[PDB]
Amino acid sequence: SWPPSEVLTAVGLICALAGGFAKADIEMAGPMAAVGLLIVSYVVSGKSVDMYIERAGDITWEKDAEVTGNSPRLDVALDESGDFSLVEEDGPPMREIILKVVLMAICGMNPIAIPFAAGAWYVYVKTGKR
Repeated sequence: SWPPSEVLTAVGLICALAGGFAKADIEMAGPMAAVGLLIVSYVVSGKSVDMYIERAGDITWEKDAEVTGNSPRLDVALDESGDFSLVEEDGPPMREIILKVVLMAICGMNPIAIPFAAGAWYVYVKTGKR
């Protein structure tokens, strides 16, 4: 149950992780920069496939196809019916979810790596995956 759409979610998260290393973990990094990396890793990890699988295990959302006992899916899409497949229609606003991903991070720790990851995160969410 892992359509090619996985690549879009992979690249997004990977790009964020790459940004996480910006002026960090380079043997010249400060403690703060190291934290910057860890912050990015944390936020990215929360959106990993593994975490999505765990989410599916505890799925409660009636609108989410996974609730029917289907294998975890990434391929968010809008159907002809108007139904948003694998989207929490009854969940928090997408805007708040997108912001949350970024807001969880602290730019003060690494004014480079963090906002770089934020860029990648803004791209990631374009998949519609929450």
